[PDB]
Amino acid sequence: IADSRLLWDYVYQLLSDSRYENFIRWEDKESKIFRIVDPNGLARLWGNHKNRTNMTYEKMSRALRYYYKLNIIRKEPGQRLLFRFMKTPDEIM
DNA sequence: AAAGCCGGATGTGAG
DNA sequence: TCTCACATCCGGCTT
Repeated sequence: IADSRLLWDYVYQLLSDSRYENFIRWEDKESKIFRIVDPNGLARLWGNHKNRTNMTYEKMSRALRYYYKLNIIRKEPGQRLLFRFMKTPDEIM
């Protein structure tokens, strides 16, 4: 968690700690489908994790959208705040 | 309406 | 350096 520096890694570690389920949680752990339960809250954690000021979900969602073309994380269509990891942490590296 | 999601255009700071 | 990995902003589309 603390050693993490990329957004996909930080999101993955929060999804591994049950103390953060009210921010972000698995909906299908095997398929690596997760839901962002608190968009504004998760953005606050991401900004604090990067020692940054004024991090918002609008800006953080843009970073997730860059993962679309890179085949790292894809958004489940038609659903709200439902995303899917396309690669394991090893496949991304 | 108004908020959620999209990708373009550019900035930025670390490596 | 350029590249990388977002960060910042925004108009257009969608819900």
